[PDB]
Order: sequence, then C-alpha cells, then structure tokens
Amino acid sequence: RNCFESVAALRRCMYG
Repeated sequence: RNCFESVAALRRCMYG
C-alpha cells in the first residue's frame, strides 16, 4: 500500500 516504506516495497510496487 505505502510503496515508499522500503526499497523492496518501492521496487515491487513500481514494477507492478
């Protein structure tokens, strides 16, 4: 949900 919480979350979110 909060994509910009970790590098992992950010990556998976921006990928899809």
